[PDB]
Amino acid sequence: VSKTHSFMTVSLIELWERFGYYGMQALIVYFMVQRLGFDDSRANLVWSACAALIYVSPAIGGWVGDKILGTKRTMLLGAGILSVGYALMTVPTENTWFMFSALGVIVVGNGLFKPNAGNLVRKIYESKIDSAFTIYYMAVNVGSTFSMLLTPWIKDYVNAQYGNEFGWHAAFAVCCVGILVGLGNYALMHKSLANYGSEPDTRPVNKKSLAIVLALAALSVVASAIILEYEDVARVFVYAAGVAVLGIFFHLERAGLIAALILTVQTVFFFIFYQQMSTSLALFALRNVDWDFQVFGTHLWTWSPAQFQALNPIWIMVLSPVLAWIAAKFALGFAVVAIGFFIYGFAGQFAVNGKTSSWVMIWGYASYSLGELLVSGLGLAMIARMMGAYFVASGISQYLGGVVANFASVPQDLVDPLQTLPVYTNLFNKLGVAAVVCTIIALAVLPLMRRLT
Amino acid sequence: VSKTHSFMTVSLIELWERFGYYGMQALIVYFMVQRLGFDDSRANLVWSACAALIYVSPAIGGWVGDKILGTKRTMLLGAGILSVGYALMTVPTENTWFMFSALGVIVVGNGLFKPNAGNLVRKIYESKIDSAFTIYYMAVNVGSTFSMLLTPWIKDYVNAQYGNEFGWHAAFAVCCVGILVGLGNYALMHKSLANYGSEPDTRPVNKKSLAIVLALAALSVVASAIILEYEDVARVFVYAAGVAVLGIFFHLERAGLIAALILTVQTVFFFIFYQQMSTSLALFALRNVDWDFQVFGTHLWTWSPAQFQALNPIWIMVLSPVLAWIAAKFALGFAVVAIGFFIYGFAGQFAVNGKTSSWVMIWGYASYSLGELLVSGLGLAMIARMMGAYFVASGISQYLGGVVANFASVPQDLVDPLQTLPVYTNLFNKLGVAAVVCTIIALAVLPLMRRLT
Ligand SMILES: CCCCCCCCCCCCO[C@@H]1O[C@H](CO)[C@@H](O[C@H]2O[C@H](CO)[C@@H](O)[C@H](O)[C@H]2O)[C@H](O)[C@H]1O
Ligand SMILES: CCCCCCCCCCCCO[C@@H]1O[C@H](CO)[C@@H](O[C@H]2O[C@H](CO)[C@@H](O)[C@H](O)[C@H]2O)[C@H](O)[C@H]1O
Ligand SMILES: CCCCCCCCCCCCO[C@@H]1O[C@H](CO)[C@@H](O[C@H]2O[C@H](CO)[C@@H](O)[C@H](O)[C@H]2O)[C@H](O)[C@H]1O
Ligand SMILES: [Zn+2]
Repeated sequence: VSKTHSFMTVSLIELWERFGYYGMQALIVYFMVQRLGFDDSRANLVWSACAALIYVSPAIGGWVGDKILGTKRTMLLGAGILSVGYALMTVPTENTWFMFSALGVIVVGNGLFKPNAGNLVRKIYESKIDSAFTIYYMAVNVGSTFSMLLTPWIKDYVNAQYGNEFGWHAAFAVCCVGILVGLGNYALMHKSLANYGSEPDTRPVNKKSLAIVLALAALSVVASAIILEYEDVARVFVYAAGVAVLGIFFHLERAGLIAALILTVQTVFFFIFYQQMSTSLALFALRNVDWDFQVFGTHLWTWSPAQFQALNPIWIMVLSPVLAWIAAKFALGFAVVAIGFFIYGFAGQFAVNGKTSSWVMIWGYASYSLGELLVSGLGLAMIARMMGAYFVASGISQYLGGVVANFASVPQDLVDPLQTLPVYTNLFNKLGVAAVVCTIIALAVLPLMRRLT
Repeated sequence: VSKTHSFMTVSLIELWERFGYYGMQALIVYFMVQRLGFDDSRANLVWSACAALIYVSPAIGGWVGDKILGTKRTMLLGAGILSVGYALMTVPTENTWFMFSALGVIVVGNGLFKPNAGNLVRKIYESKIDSAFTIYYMAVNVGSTFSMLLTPWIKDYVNAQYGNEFGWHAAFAVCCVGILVGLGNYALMHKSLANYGSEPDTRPVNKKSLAIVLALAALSVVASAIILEYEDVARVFVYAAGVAVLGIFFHLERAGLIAALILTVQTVFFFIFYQQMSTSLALFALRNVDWDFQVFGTHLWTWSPAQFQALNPIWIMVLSPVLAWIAAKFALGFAVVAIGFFIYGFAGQFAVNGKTSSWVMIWGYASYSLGELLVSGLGLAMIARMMGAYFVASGISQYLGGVVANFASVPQDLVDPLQTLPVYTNLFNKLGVAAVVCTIIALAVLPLMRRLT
C-alpha cells in the first residue's frame, strides 16, 4: 500500500511494546527492594544480570526471525511471549522464582520481538531508513515517557486504595495490556500495512522449527531464571562472556582495530554510566530527593521516585529538535555525562535537609541523556573502520554497571537519609571524574581515527 | 657568523633572563606571605596584579624596540633595567613601597626585554621560525627549571645560617647575577652573533628618544608601584581594561569571530587555572603537603614548597618529546587540567596526616603542564579565522586568576592544617568541574570553526 503506513504500523507496535517494557523496568528495581525484601546490592545485581540477558538476547532472536520462522512471525511470537511475561508479573505472589521466571520470559520474548521489528523498518525502506529509524526512535521515547509517567502511580494509586497487593502487580498488568494493545494494533494493521517484509515468512510455518524454537524458548526461560536467582552463577556467566570477548579481540590492520578495541572499551564505560540510572540513581532518588517538585516558589506536583526515569526520554524528545540545528562527540558525550554526575555530586552541598534535591534529578537527567543523544553513533559498522563480540561486551557492561551501582549500596538497617546522601554523592562524584577520564581517552584516541583514513 | 649562532645567543641571553625571573616569581608569593606580613588574599591580589601588568607590558616594549630605539638596544636596555629590578629586591628592608618599586621596575624592564628578544629570534629565521621558537621555548623552560630549583633552596639555606634577612634577598641577588650573567653572555656574543636584526638600530641612538623613553619608564615604575600597593587602584584599572575589551569586542562575518569571542573567553578561563599555580596551589603546597618526597618506599629528598613549581617546566621538558610522537586540543587541554585539579581535590581523601600529599604535587603538576603543552596554539592568528583585545583580556585574566586563588584564602590566625586542607581541596575540586565545563564549551564551539572553513 505504502512504505509510510507500514513504517507506521511497525512504529506503533514498537511504541506499545516499549511502553510495556520501560513501565515495567522502573518499577522492577523499586519492586525487588520495596515489595520483595531484597537488599539493594542483590537488587542491582539481579536487575543488571537480567539487563545483560535482555540486551544480549536479540542476537539469537534476530537469527531465528531472519532465517527460521518469519521476521514478522518471530516478531509476533515475541509479542505474545512478553504479553505472557507481564501477565506473570501480574500474579500476586511474593515468591522470587515466580518473578524470576517472569523476567526469564521477558528476556526470551524480547530477543524474539525487537531485532525483528527493527528489521522490518529496515526492510520497509530498502538511505531514508535513518530518518525512518530516528522517527522510529522517537516513537519509542514517547511510548516509554507515558509508560514511565504512568506505571508507578498506578502502583501508588492502587497501593493506596488496596493493601500492598496488587499495587505493583496492577502496574505490571498495565504493561501487559500495553503489549496486548500493541497486538490488536498489529492485527488490524497486520495485513493492512506489513504485507511485504521478512524472508522465511514467504513459505508456511515449519511446525517442527516452530516446535523446537518454542521448546528451546522455555528452556531459555529456565536458564535465565537460574541466572537471575543465583548471583554467583550469573557472575560466572558474565565473567565467561568476558574472557570470551577478550578471546575474540586478543586473536583478532593494527591501527584501525586497536582503535576499535579502544572504541568498545569506551562503549563499556558509557553503558556503566547508563546502567547507573536504573539502579544507583534510582535508589538515591527513592532515598534522598524531595519528591515535592516546586517551580520556585509554586507547589505541584509531587514525584513518585520511579517517575524520574521518564525525564530521560522526555529530555530526549526535548533536546531532539535542538540538536537537529566527529567521534569527538564521544568526548562531548562523556564530558556532559561527567557534569550530570557532578550535579548529583553537589546535590548535597546545596538544597539539603537530608532528603532534598528534586531539581537535581531534572538537570542531572538533562545532562546525562543529552550525552546519550550525542552518542547515537555506536553501531558496529562504526568500529569497522562482529555483532557478537561487541553485543556481549555491551551486555557485560550492563551487569558491570550494576556492580558500580553496588559501589553505592545502602544497608537495610540504615534509613537515615542524612547518612545515605554521602554514600550516593561519593559514587556520583567518582563517576563524574571517571566520565572526564573517559573524555580524555576519547579525544586522545582521535589521531588513530584519522591515521586509518 | 651563522643564523644558528645568533639564535643561540638570543636563546642564551633569553634562558638567563628567564632564570632570574622565575626564581623570583616562586619566591615572590612566599615572600609577601612569610617575610613580609601580608595575608594571602593580598598576596594573591598583589602578585596577580603584577602578573597582568607583566603580561601586557611587552606591548609597549615591543613597539618601542621596533619603531623608536633599536630592537637589540631595547632588549639590552630591558636587561639592564631588570638587573636593577632584582638588584633592588636584594636590599634588605621590610619596606612595602620599596619592594613594590622593585616589581614596577621588573614590569618596565620586562616589557622592554621579552618582546624584542623574541622579535629578533623571529628575524634570525627570515617556517623553521617555528622549529627555532620551540627550541627557544625549551631554553626558557630549562632556565626557569634551574632557578626554581636553586633560589628557594638558597633562601632556605641562607635563612638558616643567618637571621631572616637576607635568605630571601639572597635569593633575589641570585636572580640579579642571573641577569648579569646573561648580560656578559650577550656582550661577548654581542657582536659575535646577534649582529643583523632590528629596524631603528641601524642609525646612531637618538638620545632625545632615549631620554624620553627612560623618563616614561620611571613614570611606568611609579604608576606600577601605585597600582600594586593599593589593591583598590589595581581593581579599578583592571575593571576599566575590562569594560574596554568588552567594548572593543561588542562593536567589532559574525560567525567566525563570535567563534573568536568564544575562543578568547576560554583563553581567559585557561589563564585563571594557570594562575592558580603561583597562588592557591603554592600556598596549598606551603601549608598542606608533606615536603618529604618519597619514591615508594625509602626517603629522598625533602622539598622546599616553592621548588614544587619547578615541576612545571620539568614535566614540560619530560613530556615534550612524548607529544612529538584540531582546536579540539583546547578541549583536551581543559579536560586534562580538570583531572589535575581533581588530583589535588582528592589529595585529602588520599594520603593524609593533616599536612599530607607530596606526590600530589607531582602528578597534579604533570597533568597541568601537559594541558599547557597541548595548548600552545593560542596565538592571535588562531582567532584570526587584535594584539590588543586578546592581550588585555589575557592580562585581566591573570588578575581574575588571582581572585579565584583568593576563593581559597586562609586567615593568618588559622594554622591547623587539618582545617586548611578542606578550603584548598574545595577550591581545587570545583575548579576541576569548571574545567570540564570549558571542555564542553570547546567541543561545542567546534562546529562554528568548521563553518568558517
Ligand atoms: C494520554 C496521553 C499521555 C499524556 C502524558 C502522560 C500522562 C501521565 C500519566 C501519569 C502522571 C501521574 O503521576 C503522578 O504521580 C504522583 C504521585 O504518585 C501524583 O501525586 C499525587 O498524589 C499525592 C498523594 O496523595 C498528592 O499529594 C499529590 O498532590 C498528587 O499530585 C501526581 O498526581 C501525578 O503527576
Ligand atoms: C515459552 C514460554 C515460557 C513460559 C514459562 C512460565 C512458567 C513459570 C513457572 C513459575 C513457577 C515457579 O515455581 C517455583 O519453583 C521453585 C523451585 O525451584 C519453588 O522453590 C521454593 O522451594 C524451595 C524449597 O527448598 C525454597 O527454599 C525456595 O525459596 C522456594 O522459592 C517455588 O516455590 C515455586 O513457586
Ligand atoms: C642545569 C639543570 C638545572 C636543574 C637541576 C638544578 C640543581 C638544583 C639546584 C639546587 C638544589 C636544591 O634543592 C633541594 O632543596 C631541599 C630543601 O631546601 C634540600 O634539602 C636538604 O636540606 C634539608 C634540611 O637540612 C634536608 O632535610 C634534606 O635531606 C636535604 O637534602 C636539598 O638539598 C635539595 O635537594
Ligand atoms: Zn568533585
